[PDB]
Amino acid sequence: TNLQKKSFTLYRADNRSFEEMQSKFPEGFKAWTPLDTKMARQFASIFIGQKDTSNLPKETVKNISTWGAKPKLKDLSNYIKYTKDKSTVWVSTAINTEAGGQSSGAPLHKIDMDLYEFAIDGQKLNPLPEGRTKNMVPSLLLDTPQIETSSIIALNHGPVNDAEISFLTTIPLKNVKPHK
Repeated sequence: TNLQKKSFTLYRADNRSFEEMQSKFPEGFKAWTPLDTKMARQFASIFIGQKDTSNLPKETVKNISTWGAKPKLKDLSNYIKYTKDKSTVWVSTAINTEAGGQSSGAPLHKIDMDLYEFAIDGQKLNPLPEGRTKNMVPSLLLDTPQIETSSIIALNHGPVNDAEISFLTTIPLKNVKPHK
């Protein structure tokens, strides 16, 4: 296996002005119900056998607890796949401008990061040098090799090139780059 940062170029389909992102959202992209760096690691920690989902939205923990005591990427992948509502907490992006879901020409934003591709096996965090996902095994994207040490956490699930990267963290305003 290889612990290596993969260069992810994600596209957030959501109407926002770039200067507005500079002014109104100087920290980063905010979801309807946004979560802090801490809450991100509190979220993803569940997959490796942690239940420190404190302060996280009741709607989110509702789903988290109903996955059982052994949640995997697939469980959250399902949650995110079937849920695009307000109480989502995540910022859904795509590794292409296709799966972004542009609401009538909704401006795409180029998120540019270098994230580790991980998978959960027996509640262990293992890197995925082989691919981006394996059918029922989505990838956990971390900026730092360990969940509780990472400031950027995202749940990536898709096909090979149509991967949907759902950030479980406020996307840093340093990683947002202009798009057409």
